Order: sequence, then C-alpha cells, then structure tokens
Amino acid sequence: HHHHHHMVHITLDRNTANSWLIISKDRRQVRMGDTHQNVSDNKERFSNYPMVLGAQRFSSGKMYWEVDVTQKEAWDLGVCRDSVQRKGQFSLSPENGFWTIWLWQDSYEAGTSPQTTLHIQVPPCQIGIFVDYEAGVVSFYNITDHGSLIYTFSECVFAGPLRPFFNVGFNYSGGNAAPLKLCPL
Ligand SMILES: Cc1cc(Cn2nc(C)ccc2=O)on1
Repeated sequence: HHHHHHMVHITLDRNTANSWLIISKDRRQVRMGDTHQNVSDNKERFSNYPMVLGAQRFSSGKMYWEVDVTQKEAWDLGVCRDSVQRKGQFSLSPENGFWTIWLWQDSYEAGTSPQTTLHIQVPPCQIGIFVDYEAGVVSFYNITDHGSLIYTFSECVFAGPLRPFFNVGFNYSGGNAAPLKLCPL
C-alpha cells in the first residue's frame, strides 16, 4: 500500500473511555488500570469492555493511522459509527456499526458476523488502518511485514460519522498490561 500520505493525527477521547482505562497526557497511549480510575460516569463511556474512541470524527475523505500492539495478548482495532451502543453487552460487527480486527488466544480474526479467520505469517507489532469514506472501504496493513494486507471490509454502510476505535483487552492473565500506542507519522 501507498496510503501513509493520507496520514491523520489521531488522539484519544478521555470522555468515551471505560473508567478503568489510563490515557497518557499526550492522548496517544491507553492501557488497562488495575482498578477504577477515579472519574465520573457519563453516557459516552463504554461500560462493559476496555474500549475508547478517537477524538476525530470523519464523514468524507481518506484517512490512515498506525497503532503499536507490541507484547499484547488481546486487543481490537478499527473504526466505528459515532452512534454505536456504549452500555451493556454487544458484538463487534458491521451490523452494530463496527469495522474491526482482533487478536484473541493466539488467533487473528476480522469482526464480521460470524467472525472471519485471518492468515498472517508475521505476527504484527504495528497495524495500519486505512478508511476510504466515499469508496466504503476499511483496510488493515501489517507494518511489521512491509505493509502487507491483512483484511479489507468493502461495501461498508458507515451510515454516519466515523470514529477511530480501540479495545486494550482485559488482563486476567497478567500478560496483557501493555498499552496500545498511536505511532508517529
Ligand atoms: C467481573 C469483572 C469486573 C471487571 C473489571 N471491570 N472492567 C471493566 C472494563 C468494566 C467494568 C468492570 O467491572 O472485570 N471483570
């Protein structure tokens, strides 16, 4: 891919974060805390899962950003509708307004319903996410493997403004404390 030149500066939106998350001062890193982070509840916060949105909203154009996933056992990445459900239980699917991939239990899968197996030869330490709003495309690239394609969602029904989406995952094992980090352009 040659998508890096639609690079956008993504920052995290504190107000949308699950109350156990810790967002860095520069709003470029997020990790799971070992407790509630002493914030008030609000209607934006994801209640059930360790999720947070980017501050940026997109309704047109081409956008590209990169995320560091080094040393993590579990995470979800992609984009979602601004109008996604925040409270209670839900699945990550295009029907629910999410275009995502994840790592879980040593397998990589795309967030279709049902989920789709990914074939990645080089486990990624950094993921590139490309959105073409007009084309209806969300694509994922393996930065560790020369930018190789991971997965493409096409004919997407965005149905409104889009936000960058992140899930740092639980840390029941003690092996998933590492942060997600937005990488420099
Ligand atoms: C049972 C249980 C409790 C937690 C800790 N916790 N985590 C989040 C992300 C949201 C609510 C919350 O209670 O994780 N599993």
